[PDB]
Amino acid sequence: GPLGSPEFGYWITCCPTCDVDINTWVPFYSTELNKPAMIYCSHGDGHWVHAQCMDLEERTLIHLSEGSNKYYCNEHVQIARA
Ligand SMILES: [Zn+2]
Ligand SMILES: [Zn+2]
Repeated sequence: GPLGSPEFGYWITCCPTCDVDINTWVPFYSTELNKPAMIYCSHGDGHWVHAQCMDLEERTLIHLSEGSNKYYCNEHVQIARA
Protein backbone atom coordinates (compact mmCIF):
# COMPACT_ATOMS: atom_id res chain seq x y z
CA GLY A 1 0.00 0.00 0.00
CA PRO A 2 2.18 2.84 -1.30
CA LEU A 3 1.11 6.29 -0.04
CA GLY A 4 0.22 8.48 -3.04
CA SER A 5 0.85 12.25 -2.92
CA PRO A 6 -2.53 13.72 -1.95
CA GLU A 7 -1.27 15.90 0.93
CA PHE A 8 2.22 17.33 1.58
CA GLY A 9 5.37 15.16 1.75
CA TYR A 10 8.98 15.25 0.49
CA TRP A 11 7.89 16.95 -2.76
CA ILE A 12 9.54 20.25 -1.75
CA THR A 13 12.53 22.31 -2.97
CA CYS A 14 15.70 20.85 -1.38
CA CYS A 15 17.50 23.73 -3.16
CA PRO A 16 16.93 26.64 -5.56
CA THR A 17 17.52 24.37 -8.58
CA CYS A 18 15.78 21.22 -7.30
CA ASP A 19 14.17 18.90 -9.89
CA VAL A 20 12.65 16.16 -7.68
CA ASP A 21 8.95 15.97 -8.61
CA ILE A 22 6.64 12.92 -8.64
CA ASN A 23 5.21 14.40 -11.86
CA THR A 24 8.36 12.91 -13.44
CA TRP A 25 10.23 11.33 -10.49
CA VAL A 26 10.59 7.65 -9.55
CA PRO A 27 12.17 5.38 -6.93
CA PHE A 28 15.87 5.44 -7.93
CA TYR A 29 17.34 4.11 -4.66
CA SER A 30 17.17 0.32 -4.18
CA THR A 31 16.13 0.68 -0.52
CA GLU A 32 13.30 3.10 -1.42
CA LEU A 33 9.87 2.23 -2.89
CA ASN A 34 8.55 5.53 -4.31
CA LYS A 35 10.06 8.47 -2.38
CA PRO A 36 13.29 10.49 -2.46
CA ALA A 37 15.57 9.51 0.45
CA MET A 38 15.84 13.08 1.81
CA ILE A 39 18.84 13.87 4.05
CA TYR A 40 19.19 16.22 7.05
CA CYS A 41 22.06 18.75 7.30
CA SER A 42 23.90 19.56 10.55
CA HIS A 43 25.37 23.00 9.74
CA GLY A 44 23.73 25.79 11.77
CA ASP A 45 20.19 25.49 10.35
CA GLY A 46 19.68 21.73 9.83
CA HIS A 47 17.27 21.26 6.90
CA TRP A 48 15.95 18.40 4.76
CA VAL A 49 16.94 17.96 1.08
CA HIS A 50 17.02 15.16 -1.54
CA ALA A 51 20.32 13.30 -2.05
CA GLN A 52 20.41 12.60 -5.82
CA CYS A 53 19.62 16.32 -6.30
CA MET A 54 23.27 16.99 -5.33
CA ASP A 55 24.81 14.29 -7.57
CA LEU A 56 25.28 11.90 -4.62
CA GLU A 57 25.78 8.11 -4.72
CA GLU A 58 23.18 5.62 -3.40
CA ARG A 59 25.88 3.77 -1.42
CA THR A 60 27.24 6.87 0.37
CA LEU A 61 23.64 7.61 1.44
CA ILE A 62 23.38 4.08 2.89
CA HIS A 63 26.72 4.43 4.69
CA LEU A 64 25.73 7.87 6.01
CA SER A 65 22.45 6.24 7.12
CA GLU A 66 24.34 3.97 9.57
CA GLY A 67 23.45 6.39 12.40
CA SER A 68 26.53 8.14 13.84
CA ASN A 69 27.87 10.25 10.95
CA LYS A 70 28.32 14.02 10.48
CA TYR A 71 26.01 14.26 7.44
CA TYR A 72 26.23 17.54 5.48
CA CYS A 73 24.08 18.75 2.55
CA ASN A 74 25.75 20.00 -0.67
CA GLU A 75 25.52 23.77 0.01
CA HIS A 76 27.25 23.28 3.40
CA VAL A 77 29.99 20.72 2.62
CA GLN A 78 32.69 23.22 1.58
CA ILE A 79 31.47 26.79 2.22
CA ALA A 80 34.11 29.30 1.03
CA ARG A 81 33.44 31.55 -1.98
CA ALA A 82 29.82 30.64 -2.82
ZN1 LIG B 1 15.70 18.30 -4.52
ZN1 LIG C 1 22.87 22.13 4.63
